[PDB]
Amino acid sequence: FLKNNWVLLSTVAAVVLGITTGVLVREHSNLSTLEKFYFAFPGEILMRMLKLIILPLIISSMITGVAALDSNVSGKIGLRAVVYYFATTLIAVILGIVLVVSIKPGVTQKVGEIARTGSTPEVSTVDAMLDLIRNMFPENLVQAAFQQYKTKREEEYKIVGMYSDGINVLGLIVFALVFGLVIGKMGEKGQILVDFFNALSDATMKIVQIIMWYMPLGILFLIAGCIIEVEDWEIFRKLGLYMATVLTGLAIHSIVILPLIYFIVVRKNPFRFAMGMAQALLTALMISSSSATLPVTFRCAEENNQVDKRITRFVLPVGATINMDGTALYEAVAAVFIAQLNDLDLGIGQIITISITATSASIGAAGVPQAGLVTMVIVLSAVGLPAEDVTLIIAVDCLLDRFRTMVNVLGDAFGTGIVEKLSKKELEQMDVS
Repeated sequence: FLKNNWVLLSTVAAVVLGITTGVLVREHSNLSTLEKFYFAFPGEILMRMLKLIILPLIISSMITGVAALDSNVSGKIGLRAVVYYFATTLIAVILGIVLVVSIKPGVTQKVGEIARTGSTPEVSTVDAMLDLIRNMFPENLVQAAFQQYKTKREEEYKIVGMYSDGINVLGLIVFALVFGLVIGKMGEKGQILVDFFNALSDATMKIVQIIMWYMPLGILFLIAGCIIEVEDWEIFRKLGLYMATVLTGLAIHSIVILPLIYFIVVRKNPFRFAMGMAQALLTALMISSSSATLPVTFRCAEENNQVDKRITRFVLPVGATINMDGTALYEAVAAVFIAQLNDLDLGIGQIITISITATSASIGAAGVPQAGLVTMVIVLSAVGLPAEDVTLIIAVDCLLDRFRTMVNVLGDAFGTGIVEKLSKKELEQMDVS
């Protein structure tokens, strides 16, 4: 069974051992705030090794995927992917809103009992909405690789902007799409660029395999460190009802709705397909970064489910930044919970508008240093409540952030399969013309 299955067995063993190690250390030992940071050094090294692959992999994969297809074919695949993402995001938002209202988590609990912590960021609705369009078209290609644009209101008020560290993935993806479309129609005059980017994509994909050898140790030291820096278990019991709603919504959306759509569109068993990405699911659960888990998703989808490369290379990078299913559901549930906690009554129109604004703001903060805080604040401002009540959820915002990634990755795989099957005619016809 070994060699055939070594990476998955090592990852499972490391995940099992890390929880035990972390529980034992915290229980029977006392560590200072400085000593708790040196215990997670291998995890940080793994995190900053995985962050180094995102730029070349994304750029080369997007260019290669776009340039391979014809101009007429690419638009149809993009339209299908966009429609599927939008529809399932709407479905997830609806499911989350109804689920939190039905159970009624914050009817009994009062705001006074619950403590709060964290720093609420400064947020402007229209400014944040326009910052997305600004970041879609960066002023500099080199600066876009490690900086982002932000604007703030100051002084009867003026608008001033500045650049801050953080990879701009939206602008890079848009430019890669445009460049691939341009060089795909040049014919012979762009073949050198096509070959260069194909070789770069292959070389980048071969480097992740080296990191996969060190991955189990970093995973073991990464999950143990999360169970040593936990503040206390009092807040977990004080917020147990809140976590139940989000977890139930995520589980329902992952188990019922997505396989239902997959079985309706394509006539295949949807559970073996999900099993084929188990390593990707564990990677998403631990690292909890949809962008950093991209190479593992590529390897799992292409090698284990026989999905066409020309479909993954175009769909998966796009889905790495645009899919908002987990984010939108969590934000909607948390906003309704905060509204229930305070003296606010939710009507039908209020529910509809809060769902609409949650759906819009989930994708509005597509790329932000702390996007979960921006989206919640916008929804709370829309409903009336201030941004100072977001600090209640921050105490458990490190546990529910990990669960969303696996759902997003699994849904991206399902959408890749659905889009590949939905355009089978042009995939079997472009091979000869």
